[PDB]
Amino acid sequence: EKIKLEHGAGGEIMEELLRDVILKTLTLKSAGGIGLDALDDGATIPFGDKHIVFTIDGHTVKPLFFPGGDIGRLAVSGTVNDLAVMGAEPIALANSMIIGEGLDMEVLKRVLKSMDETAREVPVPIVTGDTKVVEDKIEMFVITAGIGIAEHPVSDAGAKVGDAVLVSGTIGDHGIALMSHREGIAFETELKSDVAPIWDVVKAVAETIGWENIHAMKDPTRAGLSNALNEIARKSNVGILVREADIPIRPEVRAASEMLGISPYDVANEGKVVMVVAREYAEEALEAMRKTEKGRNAAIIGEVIADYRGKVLLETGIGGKRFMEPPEGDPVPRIC
Amino acid sequence: EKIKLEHGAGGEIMEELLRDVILKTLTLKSAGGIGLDALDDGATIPFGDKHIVFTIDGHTVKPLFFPGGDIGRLAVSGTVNDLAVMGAEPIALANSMIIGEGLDMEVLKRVLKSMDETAREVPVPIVTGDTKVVEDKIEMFVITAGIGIAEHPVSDAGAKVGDAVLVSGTIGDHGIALMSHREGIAFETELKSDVAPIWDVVKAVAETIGWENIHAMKDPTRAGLSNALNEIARKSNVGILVREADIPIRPEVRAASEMLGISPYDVANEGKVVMVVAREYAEEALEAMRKTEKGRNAAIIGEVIADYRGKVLLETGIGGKRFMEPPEGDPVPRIC
Ligand SMILES: Nc1ncnc2c1ncn2[C@@H]1O[C@H](COP(=O)(O)OP(=O)(O)NP(=O)(O)O)[C@@H](O)[C@H]1O
Ligand SMILES: Nc1ncnc2c1ncn2[C@@H]1O[C@H](COP(=O)(O)OP(=O)(O)NP(=O)(O)O)[C@@H](O)[C@H]1O
Ligand SMILES: [Mg+2]
Ligand SMILES: [Mg+2]
Ligand SMILES: [Mg+2]
Ligand SMILES: [Mg+2]
Ligand SMILES: [Mg+2]
Ligand SMILES: [Mg+2]
Repeated sequence: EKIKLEHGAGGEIMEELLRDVILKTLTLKSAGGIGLDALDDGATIPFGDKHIVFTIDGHTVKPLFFPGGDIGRLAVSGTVNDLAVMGAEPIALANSMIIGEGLDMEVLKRVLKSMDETAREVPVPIVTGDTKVVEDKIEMFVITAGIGIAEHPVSDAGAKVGDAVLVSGTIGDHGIALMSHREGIAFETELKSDVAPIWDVVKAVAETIGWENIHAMKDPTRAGLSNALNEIARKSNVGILVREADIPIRPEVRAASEMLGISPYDVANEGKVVMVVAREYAEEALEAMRKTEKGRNAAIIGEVIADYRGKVLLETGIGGKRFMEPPEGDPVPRIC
Repeated sequence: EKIKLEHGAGGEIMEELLRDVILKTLTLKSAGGIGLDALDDGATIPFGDKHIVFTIDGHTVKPLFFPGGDIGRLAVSGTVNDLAVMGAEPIALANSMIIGEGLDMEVLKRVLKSMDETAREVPVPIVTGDTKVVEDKIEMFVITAGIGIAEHPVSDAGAKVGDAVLVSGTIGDHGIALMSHREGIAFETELKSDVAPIWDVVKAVAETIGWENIHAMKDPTRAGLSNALNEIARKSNVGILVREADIPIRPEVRAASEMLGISPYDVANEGKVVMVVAREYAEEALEAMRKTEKGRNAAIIGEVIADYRGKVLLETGIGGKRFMEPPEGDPVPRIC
């Protein structure tokens, strides 16, 4: 048996590898809070009356620079976002770089400058790092770890029947923008990735409704909105009913996705949060998101239900329903 | 200008890149304690009356499995050791893996099993991670970040005139074992890497003499003992006088290094600590090391002096002295 590209594609195939190989081989998996067996966006560790949150992502996106972002902005954003969706204020990042021999020095400078600019948006410092250079023809991989502090960690397993399901903005932008760039699809301008840190969006909701009323979050990265909704449903042992017409999709993204033959629900987003909130606080949460720039296109897209546990239903027309199927993998190679 | 293999070799060339490109491009570099500008083994962050310590290393060693270790044992050991030489008890690791398409599943399982076994030695849990798969022909890179807690962080810049300089064991084992394996050099058995976590050694000294009497530490990884001693001297603005005959070198390592034409002082070690301690506590520190298994071959090798600031002197014969020159880079490719 061999490792396949699908094992790195964020869908069912990767999930099976994590359950059957990673979780079964590693034995020391928790430091006292949310640990590896939870397979959540990060881990938590009790510290005083708060919690340290710890997360890591490798970044292998191609090309290194793309419309709306680059591997540097992605490395900072993705790790800040995994902290944010655990309910953690980012306090420090670590920057590992693995660089291909022969890369132009200006490319490294540009990636670093983008990392710094993006970090400054949060704000969060890059306090430690590492540099390796290999003869392999890889250009560059960037691996960021993050530490945050949460007063009240938010899991991906806390959804409750009756809760509202929100997304912080348009769906499909990153993956569709990336594929469009590769394929020479563009409109008046090129479609831009949404890659950005969204701690500001999460914090805005928390300050409005309180952490206790945010029941679940995930950032819909590899394998998309569909993967994120299916995982929350599965982990929370609930069904999720989504009204398809309420999912925000940029018109240019819809058009390009049609031309590409790719579902915008199944591709990574890089500047979004899926949030599940107490029913009575749904409108306040939505308003809090929409008051921010990065959450300006936020929408309530569905609700948590007691049946179809572990499944996601898509409602269309005047009431019809079908399943939103979780992808076997993100269909966009090297999306991340 | 292009990135060269030397930029990843841990010596003067890498150091110049860190000073002239990394530190000059990043602006947010500290979270309140030791930060990026210190270029120390990790960063520190005040938390309550203690300090969170944060570090990261990428691992790109070839081959993945070698005598005495593998990329998994290396990934856990190297990051635990960077925490330990900051004075931090390891509390959590993060495991990023970037895997080449086509790698045999059994290789991944073996690396994970080695990571777990090594983590169990500390003990420290692997609480979070990431998996990416690329089509590039890389086999595997493993990137570990670590969080530790220090009551009293130890810098690489705290050496004081009069202090004793210790090493926790034999010098040159990892780099020389690796090159010997590549070149088919072996004795009755193959030379083994020393790769191992050495938090136990550091902790043993601290429990004996107190953190305040441990003035500086570094693990002598890429570019070796010479690099580590030169960096401590430079950062502390002191000279270091070393008696060459007192540096422990395994007989097989000396022989192999002669055959290879490589200095054992200039190659990475992966199970060692260089420690600078208060003069009056030198013998207690040494005894504490030698009582442990991993520190069984520890030795006092020199002393900190007021002249030759930023330099390292090697004493031979009956008193003669020359400089221990810092390498431009570790001479062993893909050592780490
Ligand atoms: N190689 C690995 N070793 C240990 N834990 C892992 C590894 N790969 C993934 N995990 C864990 O598996 C879970 C799912 O990881 P992952 O899908 O990377 O999360 P994510 O970062 O939120 N999504 P993405 O940004 O697409 O990578 C998390 O709890 C990770 O900590
Ligand atoms: N790409 C990078 N970005 C930010 N900081 C970096 C980067 N590379 C190295 N650093 C910092 O530069 C200093 C020297 O790093 P490094 O030489 O990797 O330390 P080390 O881990 O103790 N030795 P080694 O195990 O051989 O890598 C540390 O303070 C790192 O945090
Ligand atoms: Mg996530
Ligand atoms: Mg992520
Ligand atoms: Mg390093
Ligand atoms: Mg170190
Ligand atoms: Mg290191
Ligand atoms: Mg990940």
